[PDB]
Formats: sequence, structure tokens, C-alpha cells
Amino acid sequence: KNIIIGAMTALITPFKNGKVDEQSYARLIKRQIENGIDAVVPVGTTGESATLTHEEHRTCIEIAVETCKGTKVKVLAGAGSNATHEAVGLAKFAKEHGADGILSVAPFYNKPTQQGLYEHYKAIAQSVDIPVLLYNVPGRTGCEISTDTIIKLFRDCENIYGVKEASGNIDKCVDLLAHEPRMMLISGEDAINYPILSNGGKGVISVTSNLLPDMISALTHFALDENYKEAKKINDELYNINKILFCESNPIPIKTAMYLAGLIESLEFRLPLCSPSKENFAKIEEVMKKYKIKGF
Amino acid sequence: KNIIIGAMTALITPFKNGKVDEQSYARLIKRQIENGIDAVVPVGTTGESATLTHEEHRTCIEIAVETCKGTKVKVLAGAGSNATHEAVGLAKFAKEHGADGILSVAPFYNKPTQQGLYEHYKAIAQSVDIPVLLYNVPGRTGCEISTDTIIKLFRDCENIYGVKEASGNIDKCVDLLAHEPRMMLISGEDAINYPILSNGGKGVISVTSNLLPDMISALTHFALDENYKEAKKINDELYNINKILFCESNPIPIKTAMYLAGLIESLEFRLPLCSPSKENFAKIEEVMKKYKIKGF
Amino acid sequence: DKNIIIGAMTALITPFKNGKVDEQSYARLIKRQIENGIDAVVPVGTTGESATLTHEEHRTCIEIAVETCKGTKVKVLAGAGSNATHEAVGLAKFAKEHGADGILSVAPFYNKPTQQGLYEHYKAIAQSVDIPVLLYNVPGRTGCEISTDTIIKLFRDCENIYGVKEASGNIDKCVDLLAHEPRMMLISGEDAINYPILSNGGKGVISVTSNLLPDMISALTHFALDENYKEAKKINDELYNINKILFCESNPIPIKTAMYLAGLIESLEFRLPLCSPSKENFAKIEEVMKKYKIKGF
Amino acid sequence: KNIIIGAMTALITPFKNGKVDEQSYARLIKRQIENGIDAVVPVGTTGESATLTHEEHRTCIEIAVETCKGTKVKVLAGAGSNATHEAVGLAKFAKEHGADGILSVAPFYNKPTQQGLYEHYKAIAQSVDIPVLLYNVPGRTGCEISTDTIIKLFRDCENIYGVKEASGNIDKCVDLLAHEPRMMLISGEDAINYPILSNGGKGVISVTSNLLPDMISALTHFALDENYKEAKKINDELYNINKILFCESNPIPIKTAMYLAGLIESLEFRLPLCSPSKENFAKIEEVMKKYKIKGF
Ligand SMILES: NCCCC[C@@](N)(CC[C@](N)(CCCCN)C(=O)O)C(=O)O
Ligand SMILES: NCCCC[C@@](N)(CC[C@](N)(CCCCN)C(=O)O)C(=O)O
Ligand SMILES: [Mg+2]
Ligand SMILES: [Mg+2]
Ligand SMILES: [Mg+2]
Ligand SMILES: [Mg+2]
Ligand SMILES: [Mg+2]
Ligand SMILES: [Mg+2]
Ligand SMILES: [Mg+2]
Ligand SMILES: [Mg+2]
Ligand SMILES: [Mg+2]
Repeated sequence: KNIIIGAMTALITPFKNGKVDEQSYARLIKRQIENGIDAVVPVGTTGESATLTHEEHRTCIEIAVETCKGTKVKVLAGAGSNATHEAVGLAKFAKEHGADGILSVAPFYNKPTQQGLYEHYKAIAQSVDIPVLLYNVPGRTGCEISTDTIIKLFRDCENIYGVKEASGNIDKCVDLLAHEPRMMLISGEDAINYPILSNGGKGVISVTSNLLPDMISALTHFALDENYKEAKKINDELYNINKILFCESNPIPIKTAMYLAGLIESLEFRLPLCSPSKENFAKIEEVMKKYKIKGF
Repeated sequence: KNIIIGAMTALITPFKNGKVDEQSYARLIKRQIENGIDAVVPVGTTGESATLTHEEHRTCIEIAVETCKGTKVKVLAGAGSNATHEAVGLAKFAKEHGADGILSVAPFYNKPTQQGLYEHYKAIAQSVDIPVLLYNVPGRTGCEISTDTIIKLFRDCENIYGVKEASGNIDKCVDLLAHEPRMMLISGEDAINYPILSNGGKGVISVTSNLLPDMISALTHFALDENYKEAKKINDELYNINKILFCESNPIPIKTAMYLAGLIESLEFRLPLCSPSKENFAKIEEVMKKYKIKGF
Repeated sequence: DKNIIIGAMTALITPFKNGKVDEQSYARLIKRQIENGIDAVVPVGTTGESATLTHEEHRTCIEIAVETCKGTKVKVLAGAGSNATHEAVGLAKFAKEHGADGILSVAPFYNKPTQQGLYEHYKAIAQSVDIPVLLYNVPGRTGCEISTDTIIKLFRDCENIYGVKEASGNIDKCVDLLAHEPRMMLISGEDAINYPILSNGGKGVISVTSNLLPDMISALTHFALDENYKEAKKINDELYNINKILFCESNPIPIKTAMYLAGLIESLEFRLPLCSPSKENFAKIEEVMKKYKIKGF
Repeated sequence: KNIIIGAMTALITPFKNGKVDEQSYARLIKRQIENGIDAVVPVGTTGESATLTHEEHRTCIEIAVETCKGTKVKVLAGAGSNATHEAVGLAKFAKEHGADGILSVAPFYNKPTQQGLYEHYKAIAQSVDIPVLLYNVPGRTGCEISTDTIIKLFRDCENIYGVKEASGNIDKCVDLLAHEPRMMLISGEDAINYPILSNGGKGVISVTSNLLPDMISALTHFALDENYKEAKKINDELYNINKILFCESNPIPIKTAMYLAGLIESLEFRLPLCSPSKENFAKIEEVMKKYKIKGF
């Protein structure tokens, strides 16, 4: 199978005066490249995918694919939707503009059955030719891709090669790899990056790497080479920042953190997202003080 | 405030060969009218709002609004979205086609804070002029509109007049009405329709009424005139079907029931929604048999 | 056509003094309940800190109750549950020997029996004594739940089992219960939702709030049973703020704090692992208490 | 600090004619000893502690203490209770009768606060001068010992040396060991034994080792010597049996498995525990057939 693994970053989408700051976007990707990141995920959850127009969705993917040309960094484009026809179109668009693969979240809100999830992802997988990574985050979608469903899709479709797990349930990660040791399980879940890798996971799609890409990258490569004491030591150091980045819903804390670090000039969200509370603002800024945040 | 209360129906959307069967849609709405329903909700969750194109949204509201003219039956159009800019446009779009009010679900997937939720709904409420009904269904959205947020929204904008509560938490309904007895709390969970009405709720938005409109209508009107023992007896009779209509995710069971009763000519969903389980199919057909289902 | 114990009931607190049961304060708190329209008292239940009581203190509190209530219309529904079936049978026979009118028996906690085991647990209790038995379902504390089907089978198969106290926070289960078995006595176990459970056919409450405001809980219950539903809802709404604040921390920590603030008990003592609340919740409890009128002795 | 770590077994209590089969009890401990087990936990949750009299509690601890005399196996006696006065007595009893340490479950049913939990365990720790291992199992107790409480107890009491975690929340174990890396975290969930050990855990208290002691024993020792490829393979092989052992509440499945393997002579529980359903009986028996179960 064609795969996309390693240390990956769920890119934030910087806004300025209500529009996407395109040049800030390219420089944030270049910082990630220069800090050992293996792949970037434009216009996903952390990139505020729900509040983007369809042209800003297209434009941000194009910037990522053009900034990653001439490097080892792959572009894993966000292309999920709770309507199968739309997710097929988003998949076809990501492939036609040079993405290396697609991330595709489980359909949200409309709560399809396990049968529906199978026909959903199979319809995406058989219409386009690029690697497809499933994304399970039941706290946001209202549904779960069962272990049985993930494994059937992995065996039935050649483009489906793994799953990003944001369940908070390492029992499910044991279940998956014990029955299907050939799939690429990706951590979607920063605080427990090391335990997922130590059980055979092959990468992370992390929010923290927006702020500390060099540490997330080192954590990942230590683990993939089975340097488990070094990878765990980094996972332990990152715990405080890994947790505070969800004091409110992601990407509210991480974007506040990038702004406090001076990596974005403006702290803008699109409604219904907004800036955090004054107390949570102080909590993020105080956790930040004990870490070293690398510049451009 | 202008209000939309009483017995209301969350309309299913009949498909025929993958497109919307318009004639049948008009014929199902008049069936609801002739059976004592006070208002209809086109293209909401039960109407498969996520898998409809933007024209299907339009024509379904237009047919509903037109079939209802010359009756007292109001059209409360679904117009929610998890992007505030989009939800404002859909609200403007619903008034522009003759809706009496709008239902607007809490943003899903992107998990906004209470501050963001307030500014989301305040933006919708102040951009257009028809009654606005909040909809809280945390099992589907990943977020919950707090009682204080609901009450603040109700008191600050003239448009917002109540909430459809589908949390399954009667404590929350006591909380709302004990602190703000002027809002219209609308039931969003059929099994507990009577207990919500007996605590001061002023209507239901029902899935069961697609199948049994006369019984949901009678339940609601008995309760509003405080004939509690009749409202309770009908609520008790409906319990078995109220549960079975959610053996799988709505609107899968209810549409299967409409098809078995010969009220729609084809049992078509749009992916990721699909036909029900085989065992659940039998469960629907067997409890369906214990009630009387009126024809056209 | 079974024997029932219904109406407005109070889950009594157990006042401590220097680690000992203040027997006389216990007798005088029961008299306050009697004089304020309460239909029954539940000694040595959850609110009475049954887990930290000695076995002798268990009895004396039932004996104090049975005897203070003699010469009144107030019944004694004794706490007698256990997560060991052999023990709960003895506790049932025991409450019968000391004059109890019926027993409350919590679902087995910690050891999570299956529905089959729950059925055999309660069938053993019910067939051991000829006294009314009220099931108590509180999954947040026990880790298990008595399903609707199990409760109905126990109600139909045992003559002593006559209902359930529900502290599920799930009005759907109460609809389910009474729609399929309208003859059972469903008792509310959550004060904030006392009125909605009565309005669906519930026949009583076992209340924490009536320790503090017995006249209002009793009036709430009696209005509802007489189908004066708007008056019952009006009191339920007034009680909401105090009904919620009484669980800012684990019951009986808030209510015992309130009783001390109202001068109804003379010391604010718990038995470990229970202790007094945080200072922030203490202030919130004491500030909500100030908007209600609290009866003395 | 004095510690008790490694591969440990939560002993079942075999009954014969409603009575404790003492000679069977001694021999089940000898089997564990002969199969590489580092410690035994008599009269815990798996030992049906709730339904044992206070004399059967003693006798089983004395049998454990006497069967392990002259071996490297330590006795971690069960001594928890939801009344602080009783748990102090149970602790005092285990020490006077030669236990190496005590397991002490968080108070159940009465839902103490974190303040109360600290005062409960500090009273126990100051009661006896033997190691005390906390036990956090919120699904059974109704409360959880927070990370902050565990750490305060670990630093304030010299006898408290770690925690057995059965929350199913690998995030909490990262939290514990990242802030207090000197504590002994013991796994209380068999399916995720390897991930807890690979993150710095120092042992397991297992239900599965009753049936397959050599395999759990090997898993723990592979992990403690950091042969993670070997530990993970055994953990993955154990996944099916680890799950079926909880198809119904523990210890119903495990005692059923011990009886099917001819290791106990009668399938007796004390009510409210009872024999499993006929279908789970068949499922337990099916799974069993794919492993090898060592005899006496
Ligand atoms: N960025 C490309 C579109 C992806 C779809 C969507 N923006 C929302 C899905 C959507 N169907 C979008 C509305 C557009 C047509 N109504 C929805 O909100 O339901 C998302 O949640 O990721
Ligand atoms: N109110 C006096 C009754 C005390 C009985 C018991 N300690 C039962 C607790 C226990 N026996 C465990 C304590 C003995 C150590 N295993 C049980 O779990 O059943 C309780 O429920 O509090
Ligand atoms: Mg490339
Ligand atoms: Mg549903
Ligand atoms: Mg629904
Ligand atoms: Mg409580
Ligand atoms: Mg309680
Ligand atoms: Mg020894
Ligand atoms: Mg224990
Ligand atoms: Mg000490
Ligand atoms: Mg269990």
C-alpha cells in the first residue's frame, strides 16, 4: 500500500481582516518543513475547515502543495464530509491539485450506521487513486467507526491504509493492531502520542506541532526507531502544553498560543469560534513560559 | 414575540430514483394538515438536511410553504449550520421563501464555547425577522447550549422565543422553565413528550408524527388544555413505537416505517445513510402493527 | 393488591456529636418532620451515612424512628440494602423485628451483578419477610442498573415488592416503567425532578430537601397526588435552586451543611471518608439558603 | 520506599457447597507460583470480597501468606472499604498476619470528595507500616482519585507507593508518571497491560493470569526488561481472551473459564453473583479453545 506516515501537523488557518493570510500560511508551512515534520494537513479540523469558503479550501491546499514541492514533506489534504457525494468531490479535488493523500473524517451529525460508514468510505476510495486515511473522533462527529469496519475497509479497498484515532481509548488501538498489524494507526491525540506509537502506531497528526514542531518530530522518530526512553521523555515534557491546548475546543487554544508566541500577527477566528476566556488566556500564556518556542 | 408552538412534524424527504419526489412531498404535508398538526419542519435532521443539495432545500421549503397556504399550519424551516455566516444566509433564505419561522441547530463538529454559541445565535437572530427556535441535540453536535446561554439569548433578542430540547434530561427542562417561564420549550424526544408538556412545554417537534400524526396531535392538544390523564395515556401507548423509531439513527427507522405502510413509493436514502439492519427492519414492522396508521 | 408506603418521605440525616450518634437530636429532627406533614421517614439510608454506621447504630436509629413515629400517621421505611445477598436478607428480617413498616433496599453496589443476579437478590429478600420492599436504583453510586424488565418481573413475581425509588435522572425509564406496569409505585429519587415524576404517575418522593424544607416537599407531593398540578409545579420550580445546590458536592455533605447553618443540628460532623465541603460551595449553599423560609422546631 | 511490583494475580475464591474450598485455594496459589507470578492479591474484587464473611477474609489471607512462604512471591492483601475506620482495621489485620502490602480500593457508593479521599488514605497509611497500593476503578466505586490527590498522598505518606489504575484512560497514566516518575503505576485492565507497562508502569494486577499465568508473567517481564516487541506480541495474542473475560461482570467469566479448564471443581458464586447466560457460556468456551491453559 501507498502510505503517508511519520510526524504530521494539523495546520492552523491564520485570518487577517476576515480573510486568509496567504503569506503567513506559506511561512507557517515553511517553518514546519524546516523543523523535521513529515507531512502537513491543510484545512482540517484545526484549520477551521467548517468555516472556510470553498475557494479558501481550494486555495489553502494549493499553497501547501506548492510550498512542499522540493522537500520530503507530504501534503495530506483534508477532504471529509457528512455527505458522501461531497466527500467524493473533495477527494477528487485534493487529488487533482497534487495532494499526496486525503484525510477524511467520519460523517458528523447525521450518525450513519456501520454499514453506511462502509459504503461511505468505499465510495470515496474507489473514485480516486490517492491514499486515504480514515479519521475517527466520536466526540465531534457523534458516531464511531468500529474496529471491524476500519479493518474491512483496509482489506477491501487498496487506497485505505490506516486511521487517525482521536477516541481517547487506547484499548481500541490494541484491538485494531492485534487483528490487523499491517494498517498505519496515526495518533490524533497529543497527550498520548507515545503510548499509541509504542503499541505500533506509525505517526501522529498533532496540534502541538503548530507550536513545537521540532519536539513532536523528535518524539515520533525516537519511537519509530524504538528509542522508547527518549520518546517517552519528550512525551512527558510536552504533557502540560499538550493538555492546556484543549482547555477550550481546538483550535481556540492553539491559535491563541501561536499568537502569544508572535507567530501570527492577528488572533482572528470565524464564528461560531471566538477568542478564549481571560482566565484561559492567562492559563495558556503561563504554561507557555516554561517551554522553548522556536521562531522562523 | 411571534411564536410557533403546538404539534409539529419533522418531515421526512421522500426520494425517487435519487431525486426528491415532489408530488409525494406535497401529499405527505397535506396528510399532516388533515390530522391536526399545527406546523411542519421541512429539511431538518429528519429530512436529511446534510445530504440535500441547495435546491432541494429550496423546493422543499417552497412546496411546504405553498401546501400550507390557506390553512393555519405554519412552516418552521430548518436553517442551521455550524458556520455562522452560512446560518445567517440560510435564515435570510428561509424568510425569502415564505417560512413563518426557522429552526436552527447548535453548531456541530466544531464544538464552539458558550460565548461563541451566544454570538452565533445573536448573529442569526438580528440579521432576519422571523421567530427563531434553538435546537439542542448534544448527542449529534458535540456541544450543549447551556441553560444560561438559552435564557440570555431568549431575553436579549426578540426573535428567539424558545428551544427544541433533545438532550434526554428533564432536569434541564425544569431548570429552563423555573428561571424563564416565558420561553416556549419544545419537546425533541418523542418517548418523553408528555412529561415535557406537563412541566410547561408548549409543543413537540416529532418524528413519530410522520407515521401517527393524529395521536401526536391529540397528545399535544390534550396536554395544552391540561387534560393530563389523556395526554399521558396517549404518551404511554406511543412508548413502544417512540423507542423503535430510534433502534437505528433517525431518519432510518421512520422512513422504513413510512415505506412499509405504503405512504412513500421507495425506500431511498442518500449515503452515508442506508437501509436499516435486517433485525431492526423486522422490529419496525412488528411494533408498527400495534397502532392504527391513517392513509391519504 | 399489595401493601404500599407512598407519599412524601424524608431521607433522614444522622447527626453526629464527637463521633457518636446524637440520639436525641435524631429524635427531635424526626418530630420536626412529623409536625410538618411528612408521610414517612427513611432512617439509615444513603443520606444517613449508612456506609460509615456501625451495626448497633443502625438499629438504634431505626428504633428511635419507629418509636418517635408511633402515635402519628408517619411510617418508617427502614434502610436495609446490601451488595451481599445473604446480608440484605438479614437486614430485611431485622428491620421487621424492630417495627419497621417497610424496607428500602438499594441495588447491589460495586460488585455489578447481572440482571439475573439482581432478580435472585431481590427475590431472596422479598421471600424472607412479609414486609413491603421498595427497590432503589441509583446507578451513579452502585455501578449497575436494575433494568425495566427486571423491576417489572420482581413486581409481578413477589408480593412484597411494590415499587422502585428512581435516582436515574432519566424520565424515559419512568415512562417505560409505568406504561408497561401502571400498578407499581414509582418513587422519585431526585428532588429537582420531583414534580415531573409525579405528573407521570409517580406516587411519592424520598427527598433530601425535606430535611431542610419538609413543609414544601410535603405540600409539593400532596398537591400532585390530588392532581393540583399547577401548584405542585410552582413549588417544584421554587425549590430548584436549593434542589441543585444540595448536590454541589456529594450528598449528604451539602444538606448536613445546610442543617448546621439553619441551627437544626449542633455540630457539622461527618464520618470519614466524608468531610465538610470546600469553602466555595459552603458560601454558595449558604447564599442559596437565604432565599427560602426554613421552619424551626 | 518499600514496593511490591511485577506480574500479580487477582485471585478467585473457589467455593464448594457454599463454602470456601481452602485446599483448592492453596493450590491455585501454588499454580500461580510455579508459573512465574511475582505476587498474589487475595480477597479482592475478583475474589468476591463483597460476599465473604470476615472470617473467610482472614482465612484466605492466611492461606496466601503460608503458601508463599519460602518463595519470591509477595502477598498484596485486599483491605479496602468505603468506611475509613474499617479500612484502618482491615489494614491492621493484613499486617499482623504477614501480608507484604495491602491493596485498598477507593471508597465506593458514598462518593467522597478529593479532600475526603486524601484524609481516608492518610489515615490508613498512618495505621500500619506496610506498603499501600491505591486502587482506582471509577466504574465500580462511583468516584475517581484524581492525579493531584494520588501525588499528594504519594509525597505525604511514606507507605503509599503507587496506584492500580482501572479507569481505561491512558491519559491519566501519562499525567501520573510525567509529574511523579518515582511512583509505581500498576495496570488494572488486562487488554492494555502492555501500553501501561511501556509508558513506565511497573506491574499488572491481572484477571487473566488466573487462567494463563505464564503468559501474563512473560508479558510483564518482557516489558520490564524493555523487550517491547515481545511484550506487545503476547499482549496482542491475549486480546480476545482479555475481552471475553468481561463479557459479563468480573469475576463471573473468569470463574467460568477456570471451571471449563478443570481448575476448580464447581461453578459456584455467592449472590448477587451467579452463573453467566448460556450464550456467554458458549462464547467463553469458544475463545478458551485457542490458547493453552497450564494445569496444576
Ligand atoms: N470545505 C469543503 C466542504 C466540506 C464540508 C464542510 N464544510 C461542511 C459540510 C456541509 N455540507 C457544507 C455546506 C455547503 C452546502 N450546504 C454542511 O455544512 O453540511 C465540513 O464540515 O468539513
Ligand atoms: N453498615 C454496616 C455494614 C458494613 C458492611 C459493609 N462494610 C460491607 C462492605 C464489604 N463487606 C467489604 C468490607 C470487608 C472487606 N472486604 C462488602 O463489600 O460487602 C458496608 O456496606 O459498609
Ligand atoms: Mg511532494
Ligand atoms: Mg437517533
Ligand atoms: Mg433526531
Ligand atoms: Mg450526590
Ligand atoms: Mg443521592
Ligand atoms: Mg515472602
Ligand atoms: Mg480492595
Ligand atoms: Mg505514612
Ligand atoms: Mg467488569
